[PDB]
Amino acid sequence: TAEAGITGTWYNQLGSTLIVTAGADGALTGTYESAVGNAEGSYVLTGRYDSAPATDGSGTALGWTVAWKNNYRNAHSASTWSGQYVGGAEARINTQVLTTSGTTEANAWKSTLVGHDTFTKVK
Repeated sequence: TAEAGITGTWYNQLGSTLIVTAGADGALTGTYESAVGNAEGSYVLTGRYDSAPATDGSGTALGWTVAWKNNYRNAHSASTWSGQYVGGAEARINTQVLTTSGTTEANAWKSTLVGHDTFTKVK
């Protein structure tokens, strides 16, 4: 199931660690530790996934958010990852990521980064 496949620890191409629990009805909850940027220690993660995905070979749509504030740091920023889980022996979460920083209205045009993150079950 996607519930069983998503739940656990994932690692990205930059050295970051996702620890997530997928709930039976579509909740994603957990923590994120980024290896880059204005971040240190773990941050709360919340999101949603399709808890009844297609059975035709398609991936399982999901997304989550992290606000970059914890006890050690506040980067006045939040990232959202949007993507799909692909199961099996070489399981992946393939994502596109938006990172928005709080800005003045004048600087809003440079508020949001776009990137892409690929997560695997092994480091």
